[PDB]
Amino acid sequence: TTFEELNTDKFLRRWERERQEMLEARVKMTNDNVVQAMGMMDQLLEHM
Amino acid sequence: SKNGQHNEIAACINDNLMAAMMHNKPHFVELYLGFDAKIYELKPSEEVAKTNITALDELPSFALAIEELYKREAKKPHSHVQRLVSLSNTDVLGRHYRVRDLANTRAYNVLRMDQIFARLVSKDFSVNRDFTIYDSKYDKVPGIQFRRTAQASHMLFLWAICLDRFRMARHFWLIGDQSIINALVASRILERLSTHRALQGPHLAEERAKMQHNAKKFEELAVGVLGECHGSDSHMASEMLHSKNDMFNKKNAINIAYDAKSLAFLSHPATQSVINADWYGHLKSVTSFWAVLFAFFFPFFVLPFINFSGAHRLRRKFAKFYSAPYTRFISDLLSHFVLCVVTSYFVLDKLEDTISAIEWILLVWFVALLLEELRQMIFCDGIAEYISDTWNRLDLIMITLFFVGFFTHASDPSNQDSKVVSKGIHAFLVVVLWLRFMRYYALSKNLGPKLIMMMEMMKDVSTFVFLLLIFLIGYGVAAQSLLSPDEDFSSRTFIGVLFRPYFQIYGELFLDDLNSEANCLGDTPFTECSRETVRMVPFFLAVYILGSNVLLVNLLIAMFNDTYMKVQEAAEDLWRKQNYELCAEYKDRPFLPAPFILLAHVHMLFMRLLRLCGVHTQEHEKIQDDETKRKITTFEELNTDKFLRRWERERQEMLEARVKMTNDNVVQAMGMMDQLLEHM
Amino acid sequence: YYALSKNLGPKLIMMMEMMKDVSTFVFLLLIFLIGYGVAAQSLLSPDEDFSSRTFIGVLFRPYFQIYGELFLDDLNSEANCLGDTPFTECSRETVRMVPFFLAVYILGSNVLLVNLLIAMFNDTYMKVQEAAEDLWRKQNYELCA
Amino acid sequence: INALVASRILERLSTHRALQGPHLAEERAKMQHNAKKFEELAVGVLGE
Ligand SMILES: CC(C)CCC[C@@H](C)[C@H]1CC[C@H]2[C@@H]3CC=C4C[C@@H](O)CC[C@]4(C)[C@H]3CC[C@]12C
Ligand SMILES: CC(C)CCC[C@@H](C)[C@H]1CC[C@H]2[C@@H]3CC=C4C[C@@H](O)CC[C@]4(C)[C@H]3CC[C@]12C
Ligand SMILES: CC(C)CCC[C@@H](C)[C@H]1CC[C@H]2[C@@H]3CC=C4C[C@@H](O)CC[C@]4(C)[C@H]3CC[C@]12C
Ligand SMILES: CC(C)CCC[C@@H](C)[C@H]1CC[C@H]2[C@@H]3CC=C4C[C@@H](O)CC[C@]4(C)[C@H]3CC[C@]12C
Ligand SMILES: CC(C)CCC[C@@H](C)[C@H]1CC[C@H]2[C@@H]3CC=C4C[C@@H](O)CC[C@]4(C)[C@H]3CC[C@]12C
Ligand SMILES: [Mg+2]
Ligand SMILES: [Mg+2]
Repeated sequence: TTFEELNTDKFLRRWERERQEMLEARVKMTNDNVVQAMGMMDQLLEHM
Repeated sequence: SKNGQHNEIAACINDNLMAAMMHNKPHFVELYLGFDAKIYELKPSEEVAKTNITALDELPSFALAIEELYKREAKKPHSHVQRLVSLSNTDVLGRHYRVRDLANTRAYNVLRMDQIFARLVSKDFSVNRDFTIYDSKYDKVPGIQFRRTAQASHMLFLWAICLDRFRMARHFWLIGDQSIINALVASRILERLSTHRALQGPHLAEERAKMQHNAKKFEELAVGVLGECHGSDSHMASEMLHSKNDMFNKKNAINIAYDAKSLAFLSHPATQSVINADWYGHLKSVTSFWAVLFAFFFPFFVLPFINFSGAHRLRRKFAKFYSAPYTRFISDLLSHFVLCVVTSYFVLDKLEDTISAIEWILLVWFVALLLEELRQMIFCDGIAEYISDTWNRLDLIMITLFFVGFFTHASDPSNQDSKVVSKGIHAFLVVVLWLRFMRYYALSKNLGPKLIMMMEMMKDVSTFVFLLLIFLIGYGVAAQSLLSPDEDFSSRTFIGVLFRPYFQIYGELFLDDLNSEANCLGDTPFTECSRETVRMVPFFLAVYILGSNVLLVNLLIAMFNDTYMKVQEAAEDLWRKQNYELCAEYKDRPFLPAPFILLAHVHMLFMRLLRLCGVHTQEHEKIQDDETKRKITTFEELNTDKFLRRWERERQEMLEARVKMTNDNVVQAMGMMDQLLEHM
Repeated sequence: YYALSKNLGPKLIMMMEMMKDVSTFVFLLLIFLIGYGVAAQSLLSPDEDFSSRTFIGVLFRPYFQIYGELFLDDLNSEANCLGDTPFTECSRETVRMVPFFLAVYILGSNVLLVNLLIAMFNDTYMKVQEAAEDLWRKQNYELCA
Repeated sequence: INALVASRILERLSTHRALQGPHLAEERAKMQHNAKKFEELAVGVLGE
């Protein structure tokens, strides 16, 4: 039971890591990050 | 807008919007719509001369502006609009078969285009125009502004669907109302427009394809809004699908969709739920095909059949069970099956010296079918709709064959020759009867799509028949001349050219028979013959079966394989369309089987003579209230808005859109970065 | 006992799947077979009482003509057509329509229905072909169990 | 074991007797899809 729970946790961590290396997820992550980058850029220009 | 210059926006918005429509810039048409662009306030560039027609003068200004667009588009070389107007063969007011100065200067008026599109959809689609709502006296009324937009949008919508501009069409579709019905109408106009008669040419091919593409997009729209309806309130969505619409002559939406040949709309769960609920009637959907048949054979063991919906309960239960279309289909199947078995027995068994009892039973049965066919002809939408069905063609041919054969036997029953000729005609009757029995295979998810595939492969055979005749006639004339030379032409020569050559393509070789006919006397088949020319028959044949059995038959197998992949992918859609056609056909079918449908026929005729005529007391009228109609329209607009918001959200999650958005955003990020470094 | 093999095993599962495809074919062919058989049997032997031989006659040739075996010499003998050309000098003019009915029938049977079944077989093979390994591993367990 | 049980319930649920109708077709497909996902889970942990 302990071995099975540990391997369940290992699979899901590995599954999440594998799913983050997909093209769709990386493009989605890149898009949201650039939007957040311009928010930080707006904050910078205000400070200037 | 922020600086209070809204009046200047409103003064120039109509011409600017007009210019945007002329120069094919959809993004600019949306931009303008919302900043007070009133589609009904358009003005023509030139002034139209009076034409002494009360219909043409009663038009609004926005009405001459849709014409000017058609004239500008039409004056360009090889424009399909001018060819369609010319091939329509109508006058200036849109009246059929009535085609001067009035016919050429105002050939592209909105009323004439409305009539052409109305004839393009179906035989019963009429869009009622009411231009009077554009008067200043109809201004204190609350909701008119919506009506004026919707009507105006509709006219522009029809123009934008015609020139195949999907984006402007979709926009004007969004401005107006009856979104689902308008999308189906748009799909129908693009599909009919894609073939018609003017666009038939090879060079217009890519162009017609575009139309079909556009067609697909619009039904996709029609499905989509509906889907939201199915995921917002299923029963109210069902009420919308059962709702009688004013443009078509009180046809519901599923019938409109079937007439528009929209397979995607018909395959939708909401549409299928309405068709399935109508199909099973007041019978639980989970009732066996076996259970209903057994209950048909055993009506007093049917009390425990399935949850449904003294005297007024047993009687009510019998009237609901025998009023269901599924039960009527099962009764018609069994009845037609007995007709096939009994008629097959009748043709196989010997005819008597007088009209036998089984012959009289079949005579009564086919009159009853003839009366049923006459009933179907009177109670339909049209003669063209009836004759379109392949099963109606098969039933008319089978009734016609039986009566020719019977009268042939009945003219002289004590005659051997009459019996032989009559049985010869009745052979064709039994073949067409068993072919007509395949109609009841359509309920099954395996057997149904296969009939459609069979009619498609019948089209492939005809192509094969055209290709084979070359080999068959050429080899047959050549081979028949080589086998039997110096013989006068007769009917036997014609039978000889066609018989063996055709049957040699199925692997049956007549080489022993051809050896006997060649008069070649030897253990080796073609050596010791009287004439040396007959030794070339095995060679001609050698080429021929290489051409026929190996090349043409296998080429047909390849055509069949393509045809199967084609009807295989849309087997589900075609089965769902057949599902509707079964449901529609059995709603009006009297329940009693075919021999016993004479009692039902005389009962309906007696009822018809009594009611809705002299000394009548029975009349039914079921008209929907205005409240439920306004509920369906508001619900439909809300679900249209929900679909488009969901559609935009889904389209922004696509890979192409996200990559495009990411690219433009990074470019803007460097612009902001340039501004930063300058500040530093 | 073929199920242990990686080639022979998945093929039995495919055979039971194509047995299901035949049953569909049987339902589609009966229409042509019974219709042509009743029509052809009536044209060949008219004015004869119904018996078990009539029933054997409707089913025998029509079924065996779908495999390319033509009974044209036998049908010529049964039609009582006395001539070098097979159907000209017959006693009755109705029997000259047998070669035509047959002409439609084998076009329907040997060219259209059999090849349609071949297409169904091709789909069935692609279907059990992709999961041939999975089905073999399930048979592996069933042998083991 | 729960993932296998989930796969079994979705596959049996996908046909059963109530969902037999033509209009529930897309719906049952979804079930099968879900079924596939859960056995994928059952395989995955096992793989670890
Ligand atoms: C639409 C299809 C199914 C119907 C075809 C019409 C059939 C039933 C008709 C058309 C021509 C007819 C033939 C015309 C003449 C003769 C010669 C006579 O001595 C025997 C019957 C025979 C051979 C007829 C049999 C029936 C016949 C073949
Ligand atoms: C290109 C291919 C499909 C050609 C079509 C073949 C058809 C037209 C040919 C092939 C075999 C032919 C039949 C062969 C023999 C006979 C017997 C004769 O007493 C009457 C005509 C009849 C019944 C012929 C009618 C026409 C026929 C059916
Ligand atoms: C270009 C294609 C058609 C190839 C041509 C080959 C033809 C012309 C050949 C192939 C087989 C040949 C036949 C074979 C044998 C004999 C027997 C001989 O005693 C007379 C000629 C005759 C009857 C030949 C005639 C020509 C023939 C038919
Ligand atoms: C590899 C394959 C395609 C070989 C080609 C087969 C050809 C060359 C063979 C097959 C059958 C043969 C024919 C069989 C019988 C005869 C009758 C004889 O009196 C003259 C030759 C003739 C007419 C032969 C000519 C050659 C022939 C047509
Ligand atoms: C629509 C389809 C079925 C085509 C119809 C073609 C049928 C009706 C034709 C094709 C071949 C024809 C037969 C060919 C030759 C003869 C011989 C003649 O002395 C009597 C009629 C008879 C026996 C014909 C009857 C009609 C016939 C069977
Ligand atoms: Mg709307
Ligand atoms: Mg009919």
